[PDB]
Amino acid sequence: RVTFKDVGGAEEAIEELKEVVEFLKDPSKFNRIGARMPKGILLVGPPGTGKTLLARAVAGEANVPFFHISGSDFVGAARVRDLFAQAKAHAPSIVFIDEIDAVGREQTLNQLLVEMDGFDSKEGIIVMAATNRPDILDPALLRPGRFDKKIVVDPPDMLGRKKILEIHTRNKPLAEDVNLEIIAKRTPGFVGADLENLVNEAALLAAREGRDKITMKDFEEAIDRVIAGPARKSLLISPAEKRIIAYHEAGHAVVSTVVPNGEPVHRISIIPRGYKALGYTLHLDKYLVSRNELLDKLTALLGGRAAEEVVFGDVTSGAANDIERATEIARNMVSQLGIDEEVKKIVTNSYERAKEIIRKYRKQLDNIVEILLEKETIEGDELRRILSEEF
Amino acid sequence: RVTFKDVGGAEEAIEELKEVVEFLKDPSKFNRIGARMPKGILLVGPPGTGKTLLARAVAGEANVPFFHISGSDFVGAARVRDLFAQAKAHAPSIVFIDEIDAVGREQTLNQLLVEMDGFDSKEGIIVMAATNRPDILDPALLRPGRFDKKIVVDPPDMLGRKKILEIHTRNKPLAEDVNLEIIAKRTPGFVGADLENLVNEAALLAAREGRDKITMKDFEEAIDRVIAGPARKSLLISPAEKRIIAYHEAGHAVVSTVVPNGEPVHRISIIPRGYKALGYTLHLDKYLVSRNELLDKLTALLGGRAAEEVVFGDVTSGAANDIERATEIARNMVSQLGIDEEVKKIVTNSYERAKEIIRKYRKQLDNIVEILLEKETIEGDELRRILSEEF
Ligand SMILES: Nc1ncnc2c1ncn2[C@@H]1O[C@H](COP(=O)(O)OP(=O)(O)OP(=O)(O)O)[C@@H](O)[C@H]1O
Ligand SMILES: Nc1ncnc2c1ncn2[C@@H]1O[C@H](COP(=O)(O)OP(=O)(O)OP(=O)(O)O)[C@@H](O)[C@H]1O
Ligand SMILES: [Mg+2]
Ligand SMILES: [Mg+2]
Ligand SMILES: [Zn+2]
Ligand SMILES: [Zn+2]
Repeated sequence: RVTFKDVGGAEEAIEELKEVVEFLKDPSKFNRIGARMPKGILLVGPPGTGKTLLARAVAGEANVPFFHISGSDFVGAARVRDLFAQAKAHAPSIVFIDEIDAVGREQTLNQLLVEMDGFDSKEGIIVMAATNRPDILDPALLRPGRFDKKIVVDPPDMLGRKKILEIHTRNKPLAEDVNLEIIAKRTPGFVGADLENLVNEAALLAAREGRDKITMKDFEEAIDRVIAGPARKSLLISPAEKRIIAYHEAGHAVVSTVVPNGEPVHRISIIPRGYKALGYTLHLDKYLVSRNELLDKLTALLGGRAAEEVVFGDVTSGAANDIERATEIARNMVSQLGIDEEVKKIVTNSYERAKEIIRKYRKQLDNIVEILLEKETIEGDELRRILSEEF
Repeated sequence: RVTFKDVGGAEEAIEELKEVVEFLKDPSKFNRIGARMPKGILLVGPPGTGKTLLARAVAGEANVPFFHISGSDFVGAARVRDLFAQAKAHAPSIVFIDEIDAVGREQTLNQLLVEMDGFDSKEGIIVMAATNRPDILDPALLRPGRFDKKIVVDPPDMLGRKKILEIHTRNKPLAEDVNLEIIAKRTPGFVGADLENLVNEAALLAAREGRDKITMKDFEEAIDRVIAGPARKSLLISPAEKRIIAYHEAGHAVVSTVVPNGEPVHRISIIPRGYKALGYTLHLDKYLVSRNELLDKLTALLGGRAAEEVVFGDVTSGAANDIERATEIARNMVSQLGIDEEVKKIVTNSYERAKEIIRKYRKQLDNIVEILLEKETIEGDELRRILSEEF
C-alpha cells in the first residue's frame, strides 16, 4: 500500500489528481449537482518517472480495489471482458492499463471500445492508462467519452531529486558525514528509477566490507559504477554538455525580451518541463492572424539556434526541431496573408534578424549563463528582478 | 426531445424554419393551392454553433419521426437505400445527413442522386444536411430539384451568449452572487459548445470542495482552465486583439459615409454576421455597369486595410481577403469599360484615395472606436443617431 507520501517531485500532477480521489470516496456528492466526470485519463511521460506509482497511490488514498493488466502481455478479448466484469461487481474501483500503445490484434481493440461505452460512470468507476509514445495511439481512443483528459509527468529538478533520496533512505542507517543535498547536485538527468538503484549500490559497498553504516564515500563511488561498464543503467549530463544547453535556453529568453510582440518569460531551466519541450504534440493558437506578431514569433523561436552558431559554430537536435516548426508556420502564412521559393526566404530573413540581436547583446547573454550554471533554475520572482538589472 | 426553447441566439434561422414546421404538420394545406416546397435544405456554419440541434428541434415542434445518418462513417449504397425506404413507409418524416461534404466513393454518391429524384414531395417528406465546408461540394448536388435552399448559422453575440448560459443552468443550484450578464461580457468568441462545457467545469470545482452551490468565483476560475494547458478547448479574443478589430470595422463605415455612391450602413459589430464575413461565396450584382459607382465601391472595400496601415502599420488576414476581391473587380472592369499593367494601377489609385479620407477624418474614427469597445455592437436606431453628431 502506497500513498502520496511515497512520491517526490510531482507537485503539479498530484494537484490534478485530487479531484479523482474525492470522486472515488463519495460519488453522490457529484451526482446531486450534475457534475460529470471523465471516463478515461492518460498519463504521458518518459520511462522511470513514476507513472505506475502514481496510479497505485490514488487507489491507496481512497480505500478502493485496484484491477490492472499489462498491454505488453498480449484469448485477448476474453481477458478484457473478465477485467471489466470484476470492476462492476465492486462499485467504486479503478481499472488500470499499462503500455496501452502496445495493444492500441484488432479483436482486442474492438472489445475495449465496447467496454468503455457499456459501463455507468455514476457508479464510481474510472479507467486509467499510461504510455511514453502518445503520438502513435489510435485516434478512436481519444474521441469524446473515451479518453479526454491528459496529464504530463516530468523529470525531477534538484530539489525534486533530494526528496526522492530521502524517501528511500528512511529505513537505512547512515553515517553523520552524509549530505544528501550535495549528492543531488551531482546527478542532473537522473530519474526516480535511477536514484532508487543508486541507493542499493551504496549499501552493497558497505556490506562487502562488513560495516554497519553507509558513509559519504560509498555514495560517491556508486555514481561511477552505474554510468559506465558492461553493466550500466544511467546517463548524466557532463559539465561540457551543461554549458551548451545553458546557452541554448538563454538565447530564447534574450530574443523574446527585445522584440516588441514577444511573450513574457517566467522560467528558465536546464531540465525540460513542458509537453512541447518533451517532444509531444498531443494531437493538438490565436483568434486573430496578424503579420507583425507572426514575424516576432518566428524570430524568437530561432533564438536558441542562433546562439549556438555565434558562440560554438555547432548545431544540436533541439535546434533542428525548432527549424522544422518554423517552416510549418511560414508555410501557413503564405496561404493566408498572400510557393516553396517564398517559404524559404521568409525563414532565412528571420534567422538573420535573430543573429544581429545575439551579437548586439552578447554581454547580457554571458551574465545570464553564469547564474544558470550554478543555480540550474531561475524562478519568476528572482528572474523578473534579474532581467531588470540587465537591459 | 427538444424544441425551439433549447436554442439561443439563432433568431433569424428559426424564422426561416417556421414554414417547414407548418408543412410537416399538414401537407394538404399546401397542395390545395399549388404551393411547391423544396426537396433539400442546407445548413452552413462554423463547428459547434448548433446545426445538429436545430434539425432535431424541427422534428420536435412537429411530432414526426427523425431518420439520420452521419457522412463520416462511410455497403454504402445499401445503407442509403434502407434509409429512404423507412422514411416512405411513414409519410410525414425527416431525413438528415451530417458531414455531407465527406460523402459528397462514387457508387454512394450516385445512389443518393437516384433517391432524391424518386420520392414524392407532396407526401410530406423533406431532406436536410449540414456542413462547414460549402465550397467543396459537388455541383450536381446543388442543381434545381436537389438542394436549392441555404440557411446560415452565425456565432452568438453578447445577448445571445447570456441566453445560452441560462438554458444550461436551469437545473443547477446557483449562489446569490452569480451574475450571468458579467460572465457573458468576458467570453467574446465563444460558441454554444464552448459555453456548455464551461458550466460543467464550474460544477466540478464546487463538487471537489464538497459544496452544494456554485459561486461566482467558480465561474471565473473555470474560464482560465479551458483556454490554456495540455487540455484546452476554447479560444477568446484578448483586449489587444479587440482594439485592432474595432479599427478595421470602423474604417469601412467611415469611407462609405463620405463617397457619394456609397451604400448606407446599418450595423457595426465585433463578431462576424454574414456569409461574406464568414468567408463563403455560396456558388453565387447590379443590372447596370457604371464607372463612377464601381470606383466608389472599390474605395470603400479598402477602408479596413487603410485604417490598419495608418494607425498600426500592420496587416491582417481579413485585409488580405479584401485586396484579393478588389483585384477581381478591377480585372472585370478592364474587359467591359475599355492588361495586368492596367489592373495594377487601378487598385493602387483606389488605395491612395482611401488613405487620404482616413487621415482627414481621424477624429471621427477615434470617437466611433471608443463606443464600440464598450458596447460591442451598434444597431440601426442608435447607429443612425450617432453618425449624425459626427460629420
Ligand atoms: N517520484 C518518485 N518517487 C519515488 N520513487 C519513484 C519515483 N519515480 C519513480 N520511482 C521509482 O521508480 C520505480 C519504477 O518506476 P515506475 O514503474 O513507477 O514508473 P513508470 O514511469 O511507470 O515506468 P516504466 O515505463 O518503466 O514502467 C518504482 O520502484 C519507484 O520506486
Ligand atoms: N444555440 C445553442 N443553444 C444551446 N446549446 C447549443 C447551442 N449551439 C450549440 N449548442 C450545444 O452544442 C453541442 C454540440 O453542438 P451541435 O452538434 O448541436 O452543433 P454542430 O454545429 O452540428 O456541431 P459539429 O460540427 O461539432 O457537429 C450541443 O450539445 C448543444 O448543447
Ligand atoms: Mg513500470
Ligand atoms: Mg455534431
Ligand atoms: Zn530551442
Ligand atoms: Zn475588411
